[PDB]
Amino acid sequence: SSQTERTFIAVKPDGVQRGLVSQILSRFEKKGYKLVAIKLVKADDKLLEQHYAFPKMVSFMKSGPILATVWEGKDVVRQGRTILGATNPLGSAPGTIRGDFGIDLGRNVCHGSDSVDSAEREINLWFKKEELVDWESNQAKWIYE
Amino acid sequence: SSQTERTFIAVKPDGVQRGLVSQILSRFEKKGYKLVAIKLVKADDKLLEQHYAFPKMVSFMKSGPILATVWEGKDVVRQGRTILGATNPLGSAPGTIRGDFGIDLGRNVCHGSDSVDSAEREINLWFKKEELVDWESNQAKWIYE
Amino acid sequence: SSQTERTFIAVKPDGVQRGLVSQILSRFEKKGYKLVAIKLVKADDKLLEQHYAFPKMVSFMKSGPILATVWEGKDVVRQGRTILGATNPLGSAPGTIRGDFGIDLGRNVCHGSDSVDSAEREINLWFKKEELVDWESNQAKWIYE
Amino acid sequence: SSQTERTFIAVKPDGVQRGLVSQILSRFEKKGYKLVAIKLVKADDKLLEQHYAFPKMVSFMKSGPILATVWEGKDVVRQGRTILGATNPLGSAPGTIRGDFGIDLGRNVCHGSDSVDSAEREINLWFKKEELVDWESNQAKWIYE
Amino acid sequence: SSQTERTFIAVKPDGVQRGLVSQILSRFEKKGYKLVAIKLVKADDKLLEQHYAFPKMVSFMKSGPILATVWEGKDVVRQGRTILGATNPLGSAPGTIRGDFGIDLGRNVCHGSDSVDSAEREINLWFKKEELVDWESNQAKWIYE
Amino acid sequence: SSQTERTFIAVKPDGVQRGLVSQILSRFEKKGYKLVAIKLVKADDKLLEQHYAFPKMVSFMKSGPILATVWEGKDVVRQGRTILGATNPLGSAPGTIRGDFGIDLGRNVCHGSDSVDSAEREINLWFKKEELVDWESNQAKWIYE
Repeated sequence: SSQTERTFIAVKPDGVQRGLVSQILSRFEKKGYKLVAIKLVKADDKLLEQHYAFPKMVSFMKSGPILATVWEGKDVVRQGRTILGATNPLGSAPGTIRGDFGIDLGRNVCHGSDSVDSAEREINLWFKKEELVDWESNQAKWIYE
Repeated sequence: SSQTERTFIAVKPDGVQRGLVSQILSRFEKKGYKLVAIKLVKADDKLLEQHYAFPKMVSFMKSGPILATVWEGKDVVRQGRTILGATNPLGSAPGTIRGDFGIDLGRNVCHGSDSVDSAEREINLWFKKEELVDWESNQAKWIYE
Repeated sequence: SSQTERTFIAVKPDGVQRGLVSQILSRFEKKGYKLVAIKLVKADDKLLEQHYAFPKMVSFMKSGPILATVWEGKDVVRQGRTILGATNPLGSAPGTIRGDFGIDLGRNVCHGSDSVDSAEREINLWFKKEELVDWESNQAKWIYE
Repeated sequence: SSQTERTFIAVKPDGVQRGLVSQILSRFEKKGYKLVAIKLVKADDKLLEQHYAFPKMVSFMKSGPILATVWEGKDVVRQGRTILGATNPLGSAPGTIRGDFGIDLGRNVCHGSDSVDSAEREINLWFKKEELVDWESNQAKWIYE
Repeated sequence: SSQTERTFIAVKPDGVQRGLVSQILSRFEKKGYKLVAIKLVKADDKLLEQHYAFPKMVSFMKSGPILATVWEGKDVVRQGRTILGATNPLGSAPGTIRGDFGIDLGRNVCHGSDSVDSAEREINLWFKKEELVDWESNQAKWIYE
Repeated sequence: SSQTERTFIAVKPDGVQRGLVSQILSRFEKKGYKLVAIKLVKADDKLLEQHYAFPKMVSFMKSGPILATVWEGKDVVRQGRTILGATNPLGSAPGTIRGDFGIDLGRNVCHGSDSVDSAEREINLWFKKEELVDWESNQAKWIYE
């Protein structure tokens, strides 16, 4: 079946500085989703201005390292957006990453993709194809029909 | 007061294989609900065809053991359904068992009852009356008016 | 910026007896909110009849100690109400304090303020101005734009 | 390989009343051990006097229900004793069930077996052979050489 | 029985700034111990020089607020020291507060008393007798013989 | 001060398949240690035979992906070994990664370095110097004297 959908989930640098890394990675791991690539990176002037295809928002993203990850699994993009919660923390629900950890729209802990098309372009910017792993998750057989 | 409502909450065998047992039992324990019976059981051809009163769904349920439990407490049936979340994981909310751990409608980790009438028939199938314990939960006095 | 909003969050004595203290304080701590004062107190006939500006509800509140706290941060009042969840536990959602731990409207584990005006009057009743601490939360710079 | 060792782990009725069930079952589940049977039971005058092969200790054990479980896996008996910690809570280490949750030798939350011989006799008393499930844990292949 | 022993457990200001409050309070709550008083306080030149009955250590303790608490229960002082772990984090064991959260002897997250005599003098300095609550913990009957 | 010590902590492929990633990364994050690089990688015949400077142990390490990480902080190497616990799971203590999650010497969930010299050589094999990030951890000032 086509359960090879992959979204891009990155922990913004507030996230990272605040210590929320392992915590955020939980919600994905335990849902049954598949970590497929991951790196820590200080964002580039280029890398960035190409991403967000706000003069102050720039040097925020540069101001810390960023945990860039990629997660494979069915409906992972929408489920990702779900797990993160409303983009403005002040209206995302508890249980979600934004609603558990965030307050400011501007410091909203992480980013996820909003479309299969969004994700795919986003991943290929942030990672080369060599960098991405595929294995079968042992749990696959029990996770999916 | 009539706070003797009892629902049937079973961890389907994905649940069990996936390691989600103690985890699922938390959400009930800590809500204040009362474990009242529990067993691990490999489901029967009979036991099953009588339960679900899909040719492939059968041998799924047989394919692992099942944690059958019974939980007493006020509005426990509806609260159970609430705690488990939407039956299709892809639209149940985070904070719920299905939304935290599940992806596939077909592998949706556990089952709960949908009616007082559902539960009561369900329990009496899955357990004999001798097997069910009653004690007073120490916490009762602080849980309820 | 005016992110000095402060709500009053108290753990009712069910909360306290039931062991939910550290647990409830988590949801606030980890959201990024700032503990600003805290005490354990057995509620007064006076202190109370002035608060709730039900003959049985009185001696409930007297029947255990109460954890009174104050939390500073942006939109903290509404976010507090959000974190606690619907006041009737039987309709508050999982992920919230009431939906995770509560069943009875009458034993709903904690109280939070419903207005900036509510909170401010509530705090000044429950604490003197000397008792309240201000420090800058180290995490402030990463929590807020 | 002979990784079919099984110990008996029961949550004493303090444990149960105190809400420690799911919590205790975690430490076993997540270690990789295999739940193999489980029931809730109010202890019998007979069942008991045969177990502990103290006049006040009797009616303690009768005073609540007991969660009896059986767990399969390599070196499970000794690892069980390890996870529970020193039998006197006041000298068991944190990280263990007794050191995390217990204070009184007399209220030490749970019991585990001390020998393969202890366990086997203990299980056959507490359960019939029909009641015990075997399945292969999906995780087995990744847990063991 | 004399299970009225009380130790003083304070979260140093690293602890507080670092977000470890609720977390630290867990280990005590869930062990079965009784919160008996608590306040947030910026430490005094006087209050301090009287406590520690190092010129740089002074203005560290002043540099944040401090969570002062008092906890009642049997052998609570020694069990407190146990839960905190070795005073130098680099040799305290995991499972303890210092071994889970700490690295530097100088930033060792919290303080606990080392003697019944230590504690009692320490509490009376840090709190007045009015400020301390006694209630019976509901769980007492299940915690103690 | 020289608190720039860095150890290599990798989650072996049991770890990864078993879902222990976020979980393992916690113990490091929350201790105050600094993630400094991270990648997911399927191990190479070359990369490996050069690492372990057992014919069956080879194709085990190849049989899944591996989470390679690097963590900076004082005494991080020894504290790493501490957090992981005894290399044989059957004698590591609870609270440690090996004692919480592991049973078999051969499937012991993760690897850590045993020396500053071990680590440094290990990191330079597993990562290029470009791949490693340095930022100051916001929490540094509160973590260290």
